[PDB]
Amino acid sequence: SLNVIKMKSSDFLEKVSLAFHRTQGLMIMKTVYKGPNCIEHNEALLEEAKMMNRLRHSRVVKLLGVIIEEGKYSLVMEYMEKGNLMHVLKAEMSTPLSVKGRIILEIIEGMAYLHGKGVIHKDLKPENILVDNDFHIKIADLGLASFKMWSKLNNEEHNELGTLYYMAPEHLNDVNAKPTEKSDVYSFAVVLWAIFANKEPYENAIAEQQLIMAIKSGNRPDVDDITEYCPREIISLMKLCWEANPEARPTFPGIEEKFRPFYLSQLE
Amino acid sequence: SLNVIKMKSSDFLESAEKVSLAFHRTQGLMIMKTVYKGPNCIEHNEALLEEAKMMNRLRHSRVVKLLGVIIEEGKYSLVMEYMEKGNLMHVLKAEMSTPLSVKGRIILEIIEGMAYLHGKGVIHKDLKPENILVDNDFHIKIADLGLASFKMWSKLNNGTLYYMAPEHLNDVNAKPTEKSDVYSFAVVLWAIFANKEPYENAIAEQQLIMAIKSGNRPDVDDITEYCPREIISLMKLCWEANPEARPTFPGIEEKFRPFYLSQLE
Ligand SMILES: CC(C)(C)C(=O)N1C[C@@H]2C[C@H]1c1ccccc1O2
Ligand SMILES: CC(C)(C)C(=O)N1C[C@@H]2C[C@H]1c1ccccc1O2
Repeated sequence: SLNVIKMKSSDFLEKVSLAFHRTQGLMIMKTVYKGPNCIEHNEALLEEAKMMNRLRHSRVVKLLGVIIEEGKYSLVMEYMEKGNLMHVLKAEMSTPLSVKGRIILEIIEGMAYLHGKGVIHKDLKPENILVDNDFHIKIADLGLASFKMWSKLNNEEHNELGTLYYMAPEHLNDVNAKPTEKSDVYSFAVVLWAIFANKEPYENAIAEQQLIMAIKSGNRPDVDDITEYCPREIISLMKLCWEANPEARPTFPGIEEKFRPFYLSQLE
Repeated sequence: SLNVIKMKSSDFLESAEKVSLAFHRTQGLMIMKTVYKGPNCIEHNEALLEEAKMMNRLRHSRVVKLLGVIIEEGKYSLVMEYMEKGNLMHVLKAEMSTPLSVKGRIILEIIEGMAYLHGKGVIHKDLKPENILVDNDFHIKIADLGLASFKMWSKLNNGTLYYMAPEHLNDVNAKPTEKSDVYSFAVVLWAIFANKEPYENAIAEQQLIMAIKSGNRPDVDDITEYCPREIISLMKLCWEANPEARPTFPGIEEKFRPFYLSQLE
């Protein structure tokens, strides 16, 4: 029941790709490695897929299974029709405030679950917030930031196969700094901004070193760039969550206790 | 935040009605369940505080939050959040009939809440409509008002068998499981659509007890309003005699959530 479903390539009728399972239906296959086989790390890879399978929550992307074969390594996850959050925000159909409120709440719920399971995301951004046809979201880890062996497998010498806007300032120009829960909270602040801006931040930045050094100095996404009606409470929340000092930023349970009654009274 | 807030009676401005409504000076409207009042007796306080610490761990939108605890000379109280519309049965028996879309959401919220508690190693043991509180916007939270999970407060404090699984009827020594709560959820499912307590409110006599043990269940034909086929199958599945036949709440949620979205809302 709770075990990892080991899948085979032969289960699929027919590198992130859409894939149809013979009984079970339409799925998404992220093929991590294709090349010469090495069975030495298969035990560790499978154990990481077991860890992936344990993280079950309505706002977290479920691993439906894993293909571990001679030379091919793939993760199989559920289909999300509308794609990532930024694709939805940049679309010609404008997403209403009530849905945006629910999205934010769902992101908080999902991040609160993961932190409760001892999982720091390290790489929360609109690209990792997938959206289904009914505008409900699920948090993903598409670049395998939380999963060392699959991440090493992806960047392997024989394998025949990022955005700094949401990264907390403590991690900009500092590879040694160990990510915390508050690292993801910073990212959530900029995602909050993006949701109401309907765009990526820092458009007026001319160079990368300019931007990096500006963010480290205290510079943040422009609140005056928000053309839509964003509430005062949400502007306070993002301002709180993007504080320079990580101790000043709240926890996701902290965010949820404030935001949920606001969503109920105002947004829905 | 994160630790049990030891509160004082002096933090409350008044306490209008032992469950009573109470206003905190800095934190607004709350509910005070005063468990014991009278002569003070230490040698439970260490254990009582530790149990209140266990209560404090359980944070979830569909679970009643313990906002704090009063442990004073003679007075012992649990302080929890206010749910305006009262328990689920009060809402179901009200003159305004609750629509199917809200009932679907209630069921989903009950599942979410129960799934959280099982995930935290907490068997309820006493799930029923009296322990399902309802806010002004018809969202629910699961409660443990009889203190079934908290032995010392329950002993400090000191009868519906309609939601109790047959394995517990006439076997008080039997250790509860997750499937015990799933049985209870089945009868709650029945109650939600029946709009009443099951078995014609008959006294929980040996005839009834032994009938339930033998296979007897709440009458599905007593549901006069429209209940979907899926929900009738679910309650029938969840009240199976054999606990191994009954699903898990995660099992229920995986099937029920898409059903709620397509059909019920
Ligand atoms: C399959 C894939 C790696 C893409 C994923 O997104 N997840 C697997 C589990 C659950 C979900 C997930 C999200 C975020 C962090 C870890 C994590 O781990
Ligand atoms: C305060 C009171 C005892 C009435 C309660 O309902 N709960 C405290 C925690 C959270 C919530 C709760 C619900 C169900 C089981 C345990 C439990 O424990």
